[PDB]
Order: sequence, then C-alpha cells, then structure tokens
Amino acid sequence: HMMDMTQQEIFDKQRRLQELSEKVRTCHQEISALRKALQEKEAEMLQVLEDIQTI
Amino acid sequence: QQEIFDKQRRLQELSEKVRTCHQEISALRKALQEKEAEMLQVLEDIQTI
Amino acid sequence: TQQEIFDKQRRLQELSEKVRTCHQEISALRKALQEKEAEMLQVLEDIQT
Amino acid sequence: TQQEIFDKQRRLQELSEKVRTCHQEISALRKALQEKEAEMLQVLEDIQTI
Repeated sequence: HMMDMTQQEIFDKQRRLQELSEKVRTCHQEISALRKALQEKEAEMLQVLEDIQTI
Repeated sequence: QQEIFDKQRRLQELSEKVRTCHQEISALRKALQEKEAEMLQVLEDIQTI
Repeated sequence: TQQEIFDKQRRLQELSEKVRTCHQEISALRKALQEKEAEMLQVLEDIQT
Repeated sequence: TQQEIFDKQRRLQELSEKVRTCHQEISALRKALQEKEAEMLQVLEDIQTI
C-alpha cells in the first residue's frame, strides 16, 4: 500500500512464486488422479486382452 | 466350421469390451495431455518473472 | 474337414500370437510411461514446496 | 528471506527443466503407446474378421 520500486519487486517475487506453487499443486493432484484412472483402465483392457489370448 | 464361427462371435464381444476400454483411455489420455500442457505453461510462465 | 478350415485356423493361431506380441509391448510401454509419470510428479512435489 | 527468495528461484529453474525434459519424453512415449494400441485394435478386428 506504500511500496517503493524495490519493495514492490520483492513483493512480486514472493507473490508470483506463491501463485505458481498453488497452480502446480492443483496440476499435481489432477495429473496424479488421471494417471491413476488411466492405469486402472489399461489394466482392465489388458485383462480382457488376456482373455482373448486365452480363448 | 460352425465352431470357428462361434468362438469368433465370443471374440467379437471381447473385442467390443476392449474397444470401449480404449475409448475411455483415449478420452482420459486427451484430458491428461491438456493438463500437462497447462502445467508446462505454468512453469514456463513462472520463469521470466 | 475343409483345407479352408485348417488355413483359417493357421490364421487364427498366428493372429492370436500377434495379440500376445501386442499385449507384451502395450503392457511394457504402459509400465515405462507410468514410472516416468510418477517421476515427473515427484519433481512437481519439489516445485510445490 | 531474500537469501531464500534466491535459493527458491534457481531451484525452480532447475526443477522446471527436469519437468520439461520429463514431458518431452512422456509425450513421445505416449505417441508410441497410441500407435501400438492402434495395432492391437486392428489385430482384434482381424480376429473378428476371420
């Protein structure tokens, strides 16, 4: 609210670092969850494929 | 042979299941690709600050 | 019976073997992709903190 | 604090490169996974096909 040019830059580093970290977390849980759902789906598909071989 | 036709029918059903699984995989994979693009964008964006 | 029945069955065994090939290759690539994803997610864990 | 704002910034650059490396590879490996699922699907089409 009364920052000078120097104080504003320090503020920006802290702030923009903070935002980036928050979005990276969001991205992390979402990628992690999708990765898992794909993993499960691939396993299911591969099992069906085993049954096709087994026939 | 009717035998060879019958097992092929069973094989049709299994293939259908495989195809369904794959359409889900393909859609989930696309969503994951969008998420990774978005994240890589957050990381490049970070730099240059 | 038919020579055709036989030939059809040669096609079907070989085709099934192509399925085995496909399954091993898909499964192994799937595991490689999973491990690499897990790795990248650890790096993201580092960035968050 | 400014010493930590420094340590943070460079670690961020290094980890970011490692992530970018990781996705360049994953993206390609996924390309391979895809064509190969394509190949198996075609095979199944052939089994069905007789």
